[PDB]
Parts: sequence; structure tokens; C-alpha cells
Amino acid sequence: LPGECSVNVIPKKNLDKAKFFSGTWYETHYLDMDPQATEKFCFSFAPRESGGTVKEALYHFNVDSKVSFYNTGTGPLESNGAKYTAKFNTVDKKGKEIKPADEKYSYTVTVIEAAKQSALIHICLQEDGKDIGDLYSVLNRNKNALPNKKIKKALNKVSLVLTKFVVTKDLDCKYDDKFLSSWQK
Ligand code: HEM
Repeated sequence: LPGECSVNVIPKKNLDKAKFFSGTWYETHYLDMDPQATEKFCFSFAPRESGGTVKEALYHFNVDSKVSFYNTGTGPLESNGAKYTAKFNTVDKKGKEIKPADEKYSYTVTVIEAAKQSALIHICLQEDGKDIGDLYSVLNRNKNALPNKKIKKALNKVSLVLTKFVVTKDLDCKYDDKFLSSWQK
């Protein structure tokens, strides 16, 4: 049911960490597993890893309200090298903290597949370690690009097809690319 995080979310075997945890990723397609979650959003992020800790900068844009928000997330990478659980705060466009982390919230990202300039991730949001909801996202290095077929193969294993996803390339997305490109610089 909506609210419980999906089963059969499998971390990629032997994800190349240096490649995945670099640069900027754009969401091109997403599927919130709650069918009533129909707000249109654009998303991009810059995840980095060092010494088994992930530090990432996040960017969301609400298409309807035209309001953006910025977060950073930090947490340990699992031994499998393709899954992490983060605590997060809220920052402004200059990276200054404007709201501190709320200890009760966390999220868990699984990198399911990565191929060429494409990837497939899943996020499970939690409150006090209990599932509150989840979403799948197809990522690309290029905003307007279609995913590698390996991403579709991965979707098919969890009984999903790409046509079910929201596509954002036609939406009025506005991005802060400098916030992400300047991450940790
Ligand atoms: C890829 C498609 C994604 C979409 C469409 C999306 C959409 C959203 C929406 C609608 C909200 C709630 C905003 C509000 O309450 O007004 C939100 C919040 C949030 N998302 Fe995402 N999200 C995506 C991916 C991600 C990913 C991959 C992460 C983590 C790596 C993430 C981390 C967060 C966090 C931490 C919040 C809470 C921000 C806050 O409360 O200040 N999101 N997202």
C-alpha cells in the first residue's frame, strides 16, 4: 500500500562509486508510489562520497508554485556500495543552512542501476525509522535524454514500465545548476 516502501529494491552490484558520486544528475522520469501524489516537480542533485560517507546537495522545483528548495543530505554508505541512509537539512542557494536537520526524518537511497549517462534510483522516506513513502527516479546527465535500455530492464524486474512514470522534459522546469556544480568547491 502507499506509504510502505517497495520491496525488491535491489542495489546495483559493484556500482562504480567515483563515477556515480560525481557531477550533477537530473531526474528525467519519476514515479511516486502514491497514486494521489500528483504535484509536478523537477529534481536534480550532486552526490559525493568519501570514506564511506555520502554528502549530497539536492535541488527541487515545484512547477506549480514556481518555488525551489535546497537541501543537503549526509549519511553512511552501506557495504554494498550502492545504498545509503541520510539525514538532511535545508539550505539557501548560497549553501547556508536556513533550517537544521529534524532528527526524526531520514531517507534511504538505493542505486538500482547505472549505465552510460543514465541511472535508476529509489528513495524511501522515513519518520522515526518507519516508512512514510517512496519514489523511483530515472536520472540522466542530460535533462532531455532518454534512458539506456538497462534502466528499463531494471524496472521490469520490479514489475514497472517506464510509461507509468511522469516525464518532466515538457514541464516548465527551472534549475539552479550553479548550486550543484559548485557543490564542495
Ligand atoms: C526524482 C524525483 C523527485 C521528486 C519529484 C521529488 C519530489 C518531492 C516533493 C513533492 C517533496 C515535498 C515538497 C513539499 O513538501 O512542498 C520533496 C521533498 C523532499 N525530497 Fe524529494 N523528490 C524527488 C527525489 C528526491 C531524492 C532522490 C531525494 C534524496 C536524494 C529527495 C529528497 C527530499 C527531501 C530531503 C525532501 C524534504 C525537503 C524538506 O522537507 O525540506 N527527493 N520531494
